[PDB]
Amino acid sequence: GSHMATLKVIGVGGGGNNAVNRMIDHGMNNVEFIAINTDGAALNLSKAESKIQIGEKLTRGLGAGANPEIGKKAAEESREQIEDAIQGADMVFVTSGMGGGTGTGAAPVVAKIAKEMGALTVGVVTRPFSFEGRKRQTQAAAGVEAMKAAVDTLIVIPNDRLLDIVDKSTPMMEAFKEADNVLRQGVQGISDLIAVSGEVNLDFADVKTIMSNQGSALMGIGVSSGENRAVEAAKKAISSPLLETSIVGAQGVLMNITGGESLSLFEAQEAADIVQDAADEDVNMIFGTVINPELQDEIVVTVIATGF
Ligand SMILES: Nc1nc2c(ncn2[C@@H]2O[C@H](COP(=O)(O)OP(=O)(O)O)[C@@H](O)[C@H]2O)c(=O)[nH]1
Ligand SMILES: [K+]
Repeated sequence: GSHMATLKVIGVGGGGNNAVNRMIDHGMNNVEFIAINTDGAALNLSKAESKIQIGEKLTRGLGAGANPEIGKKAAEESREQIEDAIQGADMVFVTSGMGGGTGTGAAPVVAKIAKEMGALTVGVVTRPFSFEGRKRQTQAAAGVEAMKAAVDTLIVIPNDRLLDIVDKSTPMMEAFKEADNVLRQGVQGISDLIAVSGEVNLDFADVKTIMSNQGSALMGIGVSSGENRAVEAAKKAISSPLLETSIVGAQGVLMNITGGESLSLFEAQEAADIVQDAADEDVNMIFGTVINPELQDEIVVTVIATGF
């Protein structure tokens, strides 16, 4: 009868595994985590239930030393181990920091395997800070292009955008958590969509329609209360300052609105218009509604945007 979607989040390389570690700390049920690295010492500290050391013959348990070809060969030589860990997933999020050796080279191989295994495959990757220099940025760009060829949808977070949301004292780790929220809240928004039946119900097949073989994507969530809550939640959903791909130009959108018994038709249209006017395109919308009576004055808008 009913379908149960298996979501897996895969961290590849140092930055991706720290995202996984921090997401596990935050708490994420129903999602399964996989940690993939050449660096055996970092893998030893991973909180992920499923750990895969790749490239031990190539690196002797060290990182890739910024050589993406070593990350790529390490992933290819552990293909069977990667397939075994993914097998059964309906959706896979591959998160990695681009510009080093393991993420840049291995993350596109992991994404390709996930897609070959039948999983809807989303990449969420960072680009390096400009202060890391041009060779790092150029390697990262080759990684991004390789990711884009391997995934169904790709979200790119330029680390330079973190400098737009900090003050001179913000701990680096606090900035990194802001970047993690892009992946965490996207995963959580899909999980929630999949676990609850809506009054206007969207399910994993709608996620597939909007994300499959699409390229660049935006995933966002917004929460507001009071008057203008619908407009404010929709603006929050689509307005992250950390994204390379904004909502502008979107041609397909999956939008789900969750609220209490007070959720009004009028405000549902307001939220939908905010998104479609922001896109500045004729948006093919997949619209859903959930009534959670536990919510009183709160409204949550979830947006997945593709078709750029
Ligand atoms: N936002 C963020 N970026 C990171 C993090 N760790 C590393 N990076 C970035 O990701 C790039 C690659 O670093 P790393 O993942 O350790 O390299 P690799 O393990 O050899 O692939 C760096 O050049 C940084 O720009 C992190 O925790 N958060
Ligand atoms: K549903």
